Order: sequence, then structure tokens, then C-alpha cells
Amino acid sequence: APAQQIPFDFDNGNFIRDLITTHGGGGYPPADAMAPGDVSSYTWVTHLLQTSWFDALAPYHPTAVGVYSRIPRRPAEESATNRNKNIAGLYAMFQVVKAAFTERVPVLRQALGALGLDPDDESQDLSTAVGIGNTAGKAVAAARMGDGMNALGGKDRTHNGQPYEDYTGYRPVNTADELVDPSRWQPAVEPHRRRTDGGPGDKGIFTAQRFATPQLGLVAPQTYRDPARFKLAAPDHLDHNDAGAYRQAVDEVLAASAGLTDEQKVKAEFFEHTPLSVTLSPRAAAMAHDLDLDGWAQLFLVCSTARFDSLIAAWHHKRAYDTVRPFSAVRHVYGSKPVTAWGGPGKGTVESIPADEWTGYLPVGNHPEYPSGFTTLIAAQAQAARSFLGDDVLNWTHAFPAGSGQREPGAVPASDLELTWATWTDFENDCATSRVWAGAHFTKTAETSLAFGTQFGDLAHTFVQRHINGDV
Amino acid sequence: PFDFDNGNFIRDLITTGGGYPPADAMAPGDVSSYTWVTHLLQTSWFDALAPYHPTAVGVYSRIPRRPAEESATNRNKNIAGLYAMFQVVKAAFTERVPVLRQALGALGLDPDDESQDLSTAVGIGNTAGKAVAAARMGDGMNALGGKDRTHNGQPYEDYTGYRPVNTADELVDPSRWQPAVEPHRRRTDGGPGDKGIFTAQRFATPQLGLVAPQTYRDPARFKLAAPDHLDHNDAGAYRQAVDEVLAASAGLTDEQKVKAEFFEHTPLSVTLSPRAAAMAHDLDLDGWAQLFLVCSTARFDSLIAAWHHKRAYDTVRPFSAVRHVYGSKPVTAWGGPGKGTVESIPADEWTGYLPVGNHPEYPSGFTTLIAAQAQAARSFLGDDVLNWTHAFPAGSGQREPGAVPASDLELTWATWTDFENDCATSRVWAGAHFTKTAETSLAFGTQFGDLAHTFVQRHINGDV
Ligand SMILES: [Cl-]
Ligand SMILES: [Mg+2]
Ligand SMILES: [Mg+2]
Repeated sequence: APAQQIPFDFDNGNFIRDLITTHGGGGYPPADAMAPGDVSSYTWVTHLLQTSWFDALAPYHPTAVGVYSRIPRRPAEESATNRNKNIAGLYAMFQVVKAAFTERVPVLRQALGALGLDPDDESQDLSTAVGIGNTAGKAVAAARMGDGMNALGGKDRTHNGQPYEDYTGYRPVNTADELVDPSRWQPAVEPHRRRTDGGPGDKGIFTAQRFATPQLGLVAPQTYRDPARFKLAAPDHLDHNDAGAYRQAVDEVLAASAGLTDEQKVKAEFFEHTPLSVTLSPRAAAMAHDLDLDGWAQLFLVCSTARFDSLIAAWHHKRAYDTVRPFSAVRHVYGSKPVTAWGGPGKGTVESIPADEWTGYLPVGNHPEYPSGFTTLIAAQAQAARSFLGDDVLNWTHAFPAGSGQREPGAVPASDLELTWATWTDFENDCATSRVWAGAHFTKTAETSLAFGTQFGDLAHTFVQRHINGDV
Repeated sequence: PFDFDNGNFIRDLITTGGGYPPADAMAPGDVSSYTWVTHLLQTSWFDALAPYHPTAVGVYSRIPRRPAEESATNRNKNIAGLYAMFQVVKAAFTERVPVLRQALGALGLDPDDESQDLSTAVGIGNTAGKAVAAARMGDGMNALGGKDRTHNGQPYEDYTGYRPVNTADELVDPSRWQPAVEPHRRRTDGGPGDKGIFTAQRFATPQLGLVAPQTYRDPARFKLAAPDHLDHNDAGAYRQAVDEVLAASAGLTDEQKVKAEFFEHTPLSVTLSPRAAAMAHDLDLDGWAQLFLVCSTARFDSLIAAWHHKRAYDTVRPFSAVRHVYGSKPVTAWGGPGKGTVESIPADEWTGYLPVGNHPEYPSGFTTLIAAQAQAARSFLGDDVLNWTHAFPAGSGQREPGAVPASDLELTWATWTDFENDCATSRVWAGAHFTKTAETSLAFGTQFGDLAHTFVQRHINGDV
């Protein structure tokens, strides 16, 4: 309803917990223009969003300073309640949304109006919460909208630019029709409605994949400068000239496909679903650790910084190694010969699906295979939360009603399902293995990605502590 | 309120100007899947009405003729046509099932009635619609996705093994089609899709050239001249074709931009031009079903032939040809949204006003189809009269919303000849086609309207 108001206690509430990250604890969130499996654009925009929270609250802190702005500190009385911090954080992310997520502006404008806040207030009075928030959010957008991500589309061109357009000149050595180098990434052919549950798009249209925002590997990281300094071993397990090792890596993917259970299917979908598994695991960790509003903003910043910097490094190596995905390797080893694996929707495991008709449980991501973006990112986020919160406790239970699976709706899971992760360690280990259940990654890739991501959580923790303490 | 006895379900319900219709899962510019599914829908109308006609027989079914008293009013014919297309929707357009179920319920018809009593309108309609789907869902279009595979098939999947000789990144043969790189939200107004994702084009349903046509058996028998204007080894002719496209781009007016969008909007220009012709000729319900079948048959068979030649000639689109001729050099053309004509847009940053279609250039699908449809309506209705006016309020353009057109605009086509001539030239304004391609496509499509008229008359007369 146009006049409906949102109940929220500005004085004692927590806008991150009570407004932004609220959910019923079951199923998947509503869909919008950001596809849940598109981790690169998701991680980039979410970092702008969640950093604006921290920068908006920093002047209300006794010592903290912002990442992208330095706003003169407020008297302590302005933090006696959470009202100013709540207002400032909301306006800061509103500025980021207006700059980087214009699709969300109408819903956010309506939510702000329902909270009693003027959605057209562009004041930048630095003694007011709205002015601090607007200033902090604008500073994040001003520093990042023109970064290497090309989020506005103007990089290296003057006409007809499109947001997130690749300006780096990446070209695969394989086409979707011909596997010239079986060690190298090959674009998949996918229906235009390309999400796990179909999703938005055009009926009867097919496309060939393009490397998703390869320029991500070039954007300025938050805690370091050059992602090449984080060395990653070569993916020797996928050298097609070592036919025995290549075939073993393929057979492990097919065996994972053949062994799929309801729980593995749901976990495959869960860990690829960025607005749920990635965004809301810090919420679960925060709920288990009794953090105040400042602690939530700090935890989310440390997690987002870890995701941001680890994914840049993962994307750098994705392009440098440019590694083949499982579906191409399955076809390379077996051609049209039948294999034992998932037969497709409603089919369960079958003994004789032709290898060139096999597909992973989830639609394969549109970028090279090595390393795993999700696994690197979650390992970084798990380490960041570990370091900030002081322990490994996560205690996240999420419910999946019968038939709520997106790949096989109405059939998977066969009955109501509750998944629980007591620790980040359980969480990140499930993420890595679920990438193999999804058919998106080889076992060794997921294992190496787990080890590769952890270090970025430590860098993120140091970075956020430096800003909490005032950056002197 | 719809009147079953004297009303017309095609006129009063299905095809009920200004602006563009609401968007759904079928993108308006995607002509191949649109024409295929629409032919099943509109053929089911005719087959449902044939037993209620004194002599007509169905295309995909033969239902024993009804007593004339059951055609005294339009009630049975209206009921039968609605259930017939409902059967096609359930088989070939499942996305539309909820809206149609609701529309039938609002009319007082049970959307769960699967009766096939051939003495009742619901039974005749259900039977006529199911026969169309049974005959066509497994044709060469691969609409269900099972062609030449047993696992993980996807509707409309290309089974033909077509691949371009160019990749989206490298133009090796400038005479041949090169797929474009496009944002995933790929429609003129953006459209549904995923933020921040780009794709390389795939030839849209190349198998369309292989599906069994309605009025002939082999599309190769319809000769189409070679696109000599696009032989890159003849640099002068190639550059002339390119420069004509750039000059059309530089000369774009509000009217040309809106007409470019209009003729690429299949649910409007293609679907509703027979409505305008039917309205201008005061046809009864039978005449509407017959006209739409002649038009749909002409579109179906002409587009099959166009798709056959699109694959055989596999010709380059203007954006690739502009890049071949000029590389990065500046040209005079449209500068992009909000910029108008500019003197120095780098050629490798130029784009047509509308997103280029995802199939080879020669011949033009829209132009061939409209020329076939225009001829079909001409032959059936006996004259060239169309008398269609469509309004575009200020700012209603999809490519440049709020700016184009600068003021309220009315487009009028008195005749099919004016309509098809505007369609051909608008493909050049759109940047999608070369001038000679549009001209040749107009000449190529006309013949399929004559074939369609003969085919429908044979069925109207009883197919003896
Ligand atoms: Cl071919
Ligand atoms: Mg608190
Ligand atoms: Mg009538």
C-alpha cells in the first residue's frame, strides 16, 4: 500500500539487522535484476553498499574514520541512541543505490518514505544524520563508479558504452562450437533465460557465454594493489596432455553428478545464491555474537572487504589461467559415449546419458574454471568473520520447504529440509564441495580455492581495525 | 462485455491505437519463434470454425460438419475458437496459460473442460487445437527441445550444427555474419534479464529453415539473388552499402526512429496489421479467421524460406561491415542515446538505432514477412486498403524514452503498399539491414502471399 509504514525503532533498532538483512529463514529471497549466481557484479556493488554503512557510522564512533570519506567526528551525545546512525546508514546506502543499483531505487524510495524519511533529501549538512549519510554514500560512489569495473560503461570509448562492458579485450581460444584447447575455457551455449529457475529473459533465444566482467581482476583492491602478488599454483590437474589426470578430474565430476542427493542439490543451489549464502552468513554470525549496531557495520565491512579483495584476485587468476570448465572436459574425454551421472530434471541418476548431453546440476558459470570464485570468496569471508568475531561460531540454520529447489521445483527437496552450519569451517567446506555437486568445478580446483581465499580475510581484518582505530 | 452471439472473439478479445503492448517472455523483435507459435494459434482458430462453415475443412483436422442452425449466431464458433487456441497455448505457450485460464473463466467458460464431444463447441475446439499441436509440436522447429538428443534438451535448441565463420571478437570474413556482443537485457527498452552480463549472439532458431512449410515442401525452390552488394572483395560496392547505412543513421528523424521501433515490434506491426485490414473491410467472424490464417500462412512460409536463405547466404550485418570499412576512423552517424547526429563517432563504436537481430542479414526477416503478409491480405480482401493509424505520444519511444518523439506523433498507412515500403526502409533506419537487402526482401516475400491465398481458399472450399 502506498501509505503503508514500516515499523522500526530508530532509537534502539539496528537497520542492518532489522531492515536490510531481514528474512523469514526459509527459501530463497525474491528475484530482481541481479542474478543470484552472478558473483562478480554482486560482490562489487555490495561492497559499495556495505562500505557506505561503515563510512556513515564512522563519525558517530569515538575513533573510527571512513574508508572513502573523512567526516568530522560528532559529539558522543549524538550516539546516545541509534537514531542518527540508523538514519545516516540508510541515506548512505541510498546514495550508493542511486549511483550503482538504479533498478532498486523505486523500492528503496518507497521503503524510506514508509520509515518516515524524506527520499528526496539531498542535504549534506555534516551535523545531521541525513547529511552525513548522503556525504558518505556519495563519497563511496564517487571513488568507485569510475574504477576498473566499468560499471557506468564509459571506459576506453566515447559512444554507445554499456555498463560493465568488457574493455580488456579478453578472447577465449575456444568457441562454443569448437574445443580447440581442451585445457582452456570454452563458452557454453545457454538459453537466454539462464538462471537455475529459468529467470527473466526472452523465450526461445540462446546465447554464447562471455567472460563475466573480466575487468574485475583489474579494479583497485581495498587492502593491496596487485593481485598477481598472491601466487596460485597452476591447474596441472586439467592439463589435457596428462590424459590420466584430466580423465580422473572428469570422472570425479561425473561421480559427484551420479551421487546427487536432495541435500547436495539444495546445497549446490544454496552456495551459488549470493543474496542468501554470501550476504546473509555474516548476518547469522552477527546474530550468534551479540553485536551492537557498530559491530554489525564493522563485521559486514570486514566480510565484504574480504569478498571484494579475494574475488579480484580470483578473477585475476581466472583470466591468467583461463581454464576449461567441466562440461567441456566431460565431452573431451568421452565424446558421445554414455556415462553414469545425473540424467537431467526428473531423471535422477542414469547409467547411459551421452557425455555430450551431460550438464552440471546448475547452469555453469560464464567464466573460466580456476580458481572457484565462490569458494575463494567464502573462504576469505569465513576468515574475516573468524578474525573479527574471535571464534569460528556461525550457528546458521536455513529451511528449504519441500519442492522449493529451483532446478527441480516441486520434486527437490522431497520433504522439508533444514540445513545447519555450526561453524564457518563447516560452511566453507560445504561451499567448496557444493561447487563439484553443481558440476561447475573440479575437486582439486575447489580444494585449492579454499586454501587460496583464507589469506584475504586476514588482510580485511587488519584493514577494518585500522579504520576503526582512526587510521593514524 | 463480450457478446457470444453477435461478437467476434478475434476482434473483441484476442487482438484488442497508441503505444506498445505490454511485454512478456516473447521479445517483440524475435520474429522466428513468434511467427511459428502464432501460426499454430491462428490456424487453430480456422480449424475450430471449419465444421461450422458450409464447406470449409480444417488444415490439421477433419471434424464432421455441424448443422447450419449451430452457426445462426457466433456463439459456438466463438467458443470453439477460444478452446482451440487454449489448447495451442497449453502446448506451445505455457507462459500464457494463467492469463488465458483467467480470461476464459471471466467469459463463463470452464478452463478445465477437456471434453472432445464433436457435437459441442468446446469439444470441437479442444479437438481442433490438439490436432494443430500434435502435428506441429514435433516438427523441425524443436519447440520442445528433444530433437536429436535424449537428455537435457532445451526448447528451440539449435540442432543443425550451424556456426558462424566469424566470432564476436574477430571478423575473419567481412562478407559473412558475425554475432554481436550484447547486454543480457537485450531488448530495445532493456527488457528482462540479468544485470551486468553480456552474451554473444547465436543464430536464432536456424532450424526454422528446415521445418515443414504449409504450402510447399522445399524452400530452396524459391530463388533469391546473391547479395553481391556485400561481397567484401568488391570494395566499392561493399563501402557503398555501408555508407548508405551510415547516412540513414546520420539522417534519423523522430518519425524514422519510431517507425524503426514500430516495424520491429511483432505483436504490433505484424500481429495487428491484419486486424486493421479486417476492420477496414467489415468482415464477419469467418472472414476474420480466414484473413488471419492467410496472413499467418504467408508469414510462416515466407519466413521459412527467408531463414533457409539467411543460413545459406550467412551474410554480414551492418555493424560488422561498418567496422571493416572504417575500423576506428570517425564517421558521421547517430552518436547514441541523447546525442543525435555527430560528426566523429568512431566506426567501431557505432551501433544501429535498434539492437541488431541475432541472425544473418540476408534476406530481411521482417521485410520478407510483411511483403508476404501484405500480398496475402491483398489477394484475400481484393484491394490494397489498410487504413491503420497508430499514435506515439511524446517520449513514448523505447530506445530514447522521454526524448523521442519530441512531440505527439501519428503514423498512418492507407495501403499495404505504403506499410511494406515503410517496413523495408525502417530496417535501414534501424541499422539492422542494408538498403539493397531490404529492397530484394520486399520483392522476395510477395510470392508467398499468393501461395497462402490459394492454400486457404482450397480449405475454405473443402479441399476436393
Ligand atoms: Cl550451416
Ligand atoms: Mg544496537
Ligand atoms: Mg460477425
